[PDB]
Amino acid sequence: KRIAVVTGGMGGLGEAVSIRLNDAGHRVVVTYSPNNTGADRWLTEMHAAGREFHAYPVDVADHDSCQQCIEKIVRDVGPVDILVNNAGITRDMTLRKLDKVNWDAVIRTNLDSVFNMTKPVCDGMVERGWGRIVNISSVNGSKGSVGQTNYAAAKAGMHGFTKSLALEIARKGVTVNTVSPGYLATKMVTAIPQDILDTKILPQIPAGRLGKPEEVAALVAYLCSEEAGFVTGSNIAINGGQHMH
Amino acid sequence: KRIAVVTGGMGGLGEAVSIRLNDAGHRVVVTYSPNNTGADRWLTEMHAAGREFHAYPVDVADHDSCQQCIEKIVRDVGPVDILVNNAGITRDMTLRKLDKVNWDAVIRTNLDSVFNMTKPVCDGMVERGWGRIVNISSVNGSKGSVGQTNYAAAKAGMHGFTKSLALEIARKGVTVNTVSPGYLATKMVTAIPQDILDTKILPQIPAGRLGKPEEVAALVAYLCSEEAGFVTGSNIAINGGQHMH
Amino acid sequence: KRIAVVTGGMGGLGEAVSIRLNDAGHRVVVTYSPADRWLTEMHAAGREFHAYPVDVADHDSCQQCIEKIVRDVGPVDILVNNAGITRDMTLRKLDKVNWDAVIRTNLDSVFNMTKPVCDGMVERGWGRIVNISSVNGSKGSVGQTNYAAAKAGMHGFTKSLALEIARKGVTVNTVSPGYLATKMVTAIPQDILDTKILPQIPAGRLGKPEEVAALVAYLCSEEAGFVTGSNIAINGGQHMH
Amino acid sequence: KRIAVVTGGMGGLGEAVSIRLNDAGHRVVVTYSPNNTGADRWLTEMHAAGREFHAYPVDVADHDSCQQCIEKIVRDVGPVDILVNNAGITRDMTLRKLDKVNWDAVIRTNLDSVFNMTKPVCDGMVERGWGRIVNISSVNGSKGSVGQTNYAAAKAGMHGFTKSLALEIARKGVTVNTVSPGYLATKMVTAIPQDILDTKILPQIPAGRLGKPEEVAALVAYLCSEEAGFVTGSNIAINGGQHMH
Ligand SMILES: NC(=O)c1ccc[n+]([C@@H]2O[C@H](COP(=O)([O-])OP(=O)(O)OC[C@H]3O[C@@H](n4cnc5c(N)ncnc54)[C@H](OP(=O)(O)O)[C@@H]3O)[C@@H](O)[C@H]2O)c1
Ligand SMILES: NC(=O)c1ccc[n+]([C@@H]2O[C@H](COP(=O)([O-])OP(=O)(O)OC[C@H]3O[C@@H](n4cnc5c(N)ncnc54)[C@H](OP(=O)(O)O)[C@@H]3O)[C@@H](O)[C@H]2O)c1
Repeated sequence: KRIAVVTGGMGGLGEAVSIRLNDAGHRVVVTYSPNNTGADRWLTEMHAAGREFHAYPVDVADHDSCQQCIEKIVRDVGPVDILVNNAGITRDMTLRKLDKVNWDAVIRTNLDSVFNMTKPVCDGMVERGWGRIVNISSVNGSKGSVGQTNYAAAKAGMHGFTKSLALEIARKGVTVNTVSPGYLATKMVTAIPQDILDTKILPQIPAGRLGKPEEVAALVAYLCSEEAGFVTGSNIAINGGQHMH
Repeated sequence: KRIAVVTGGMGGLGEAVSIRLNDAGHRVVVTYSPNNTGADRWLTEMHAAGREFHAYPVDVADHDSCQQCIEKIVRDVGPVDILVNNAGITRDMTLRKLDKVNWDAVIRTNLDSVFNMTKPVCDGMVERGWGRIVNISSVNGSKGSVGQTNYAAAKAGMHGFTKSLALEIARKGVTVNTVSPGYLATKMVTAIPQDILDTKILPQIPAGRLGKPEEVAALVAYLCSEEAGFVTGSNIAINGGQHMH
Repeated sequence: KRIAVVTGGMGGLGEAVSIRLNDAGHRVVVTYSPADRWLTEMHAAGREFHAYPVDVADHDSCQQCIEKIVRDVGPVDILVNNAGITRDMTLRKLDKVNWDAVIRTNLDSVFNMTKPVCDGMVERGWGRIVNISSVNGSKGSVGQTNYAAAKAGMHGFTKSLALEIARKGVTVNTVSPGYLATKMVTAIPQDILDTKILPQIPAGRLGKPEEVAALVAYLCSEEAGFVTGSNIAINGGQHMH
Repeated sequence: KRIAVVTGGMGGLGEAVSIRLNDAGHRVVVTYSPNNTGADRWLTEMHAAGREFHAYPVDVADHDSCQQCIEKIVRDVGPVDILVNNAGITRDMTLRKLDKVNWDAVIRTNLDSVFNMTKPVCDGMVERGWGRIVNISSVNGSKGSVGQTNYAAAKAGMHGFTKSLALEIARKGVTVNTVSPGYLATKMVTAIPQDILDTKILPQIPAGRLGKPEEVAALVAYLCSEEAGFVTGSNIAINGGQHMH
């Protein structure tokens, strides 16, 4: 089996990605953040639903934390074949209100994380002549959003990274792609009051519904498959038609 | 079982798509150009390999030809759930040398075809609340190419169609997407002398190899699957890194 | 002077482009669908144009028009492909006649008008071709499978041609406008503009045809020689990518 | 007269921008970095060629440095109407060899700078109902580049910032746009030896020549003009056809 690492693999989209990659026959390793005290309960729950994951702590905003995390995974589980950079946060405020701490938290967590997690896995992928790296961006990287100068900068920057790295390692059988989801039915979105969902969110989506986390997971599984080896440097929109270009 | 129509389904990329959709479980119908003299021989060969197709003649440049073809498919096989607009030609000439006849041949065959074949299938898909339309473009629609003012205009036009149609019918469970392949190992390209392939074509492709038509077919199958419902109005690049944006 | 041709140059956006290019120092020629009142009015205002009737969907009409222009004025340095129509209808109801009318008028015209001027530009080592597209080519629009196909196709043409002739000092670019304050848009009642159109535009107003004309004048200038194969959005933020 | 601030205003492209904005009738203030010991000499040189500039020190990677710089400019010169975020560096290394120091240097200098410089000028532009913000990206943000996971991430991130801010403040008469140059005839590009220029650089450029810094300056001046008020959230390519999409 291919070994896959999914950052934020216990969160909304992350769990759906982890579940799908497991179901596709990959051996899945998730990370959990310093704020996450529920790793044991999550592992037990996942096993109750028939699935075995490995879990390791990491701070994706810290270079050394990432290096050490990957070192342990290679030691305990094995060489990393697939990396899904899914960890990310929001700190939404208009530029007028936005302070440096909240600019920084988003750039460091959402963009530095791509450098920090991808650098320690690439050499092995290249050496073996096979790898898949998938970066989870956002429709808001593509179109921008009010309150998201920080988030859009980070998420658009992710795709700049995708393209440069794709060029460096495409010849070695490693693909690097960006996935840009629209609104998904994760906890923080399904919690939105119905009046706002009906008048402000759903009318932006031609499909007329939220995307399922499982649908984004399916796209990630496709990119991670043996038959997706000719797709590289791309940014795939999965947004119900919310944005087209 | 979903019923799929694949235009240009009997050779090159079309054949690969038709095989993949069949193996995905769909009932596949192919179109062939009216003066294609090998339809029965193709069906025999495919049936000898365990695949049961239907095949109908059509001129995709002719509006009435297309309407009537779909009517026969509906009568004989059943309602069309999936359409892959794959038929197309090249008539490469720099603008300096390009004539109106060859401008028209490419616009009519490559762009008018999308209107001609899609119009007769959409109402049924909308009525039933499910459909998939996949338009096959080219990397050259994205980046342009010398000698292809006609082909790039047609192929870029196809994606304009994709986006407008996607908006009209998204809310009714029908997706419309464009797939843009780079260099593929179809008969016309593998016929390239090996030294020309190595010195002139491969250096344009970071992957360092031609794409397999089966790889493109796999992407089309993903888009046609039940789990790709939140992808619409998109243009997915499958080009080994030849073009990024 | 450079000589400029503006198709559809006597009304709407075309008129604003024609005026701006004249005022930039170009000798301007306009085309119209089958002009003295407009020509005389422009003359009174200190602007000398030539006007020719042309069917931009018809290849021979375009070739013959360009012949007259080279005779009467001189070789064409600048071409703005602005002529275009809409025939809006959802795919369900759109007939072949109205698909064709839009592809032929909006897309074939680019081939028909550009082919007869490009060789001269290349021979001389300088030229400017500007294709007027639409935001709706970039984003799609309901009832515009035809219009978006034609307008997106225009930019495929831009990119291929740009590659053919960049080395010889000719640039080819697309301009994609949003909502403009032309006659048929300003005829919209203010209540409908305020509640239906303006909320789509972050700028909160219609674009002026003169603003689009200024961008076209920039592209046609001596200092825009390193811009080619591009699609420039001028839409008040209505679409970004 | 409008007051313009050009970061990196004494460097290759920045000087050209500064000269053109002055010639267009604006009052131009340049910044100079901590490592620049030539401000006095540059001001003298510029005045000997007929132009009066103001110059202030700043470290664009440092939020407080930029806030203080802007305070001084407003005190000494006047409120800022036009901001050109032109300062940027390269630290080119493949991801395999790229260390965190050089990742950070490029993200903080090239992307954090857009937040650090733009935040302190935006309120005033909004208050007066007129402003122009122009962010200098790169063709390599659009296409990616080998050795530039850092630079392309930063440069693509700049445009994410552009789009989100443009949405926040378009209604207030302020525009925000990205300009993405190709190869320019600045000191370090013209220094490249002739064999590499001829075989590696120029063949990537359909125009067959380097871009003049003055050409990019012309575009920036256009964007800063009173007539460009309906252009916002855009990314304008000025690259001699090197990349198209
Ligand atoms: N939901 C949507 O509609 C949507 C749309 C577009 C894009 N996205 C993207 O989807 C991704 C996942 O977010 P989500 O929607 O699933 O929200 P979420 O449940 O809040 O997940 C965010 C994940 O980020 C991880 N994380 C944050 N900071 C971290 C750090 N310093 N170190 C390690 N891990 C860290 C968290 O790990 P722990 O759980 O261990 O704390 C968490 O699993 C994000 O990149 C987001 O930008 C979501
Ligand atoms: N030349 C090209 O081909 C090309 C192509 C695409 C994009 N660009 C972009 O154009 C911009 C200008 O670069 P250039 O080509 O003109 O090269 P350059 O002469 O090296 O200019 C870079 C400028 O950045 C300033 N700078 C760097 N770090 C700084 C800091 N920490 N604080 C304040 N200022 C700082 C420098 O200021 P001092 O001079 O005061 O030290 C300098 O003027 C960059 O953003 C670059 O990415 C250039």
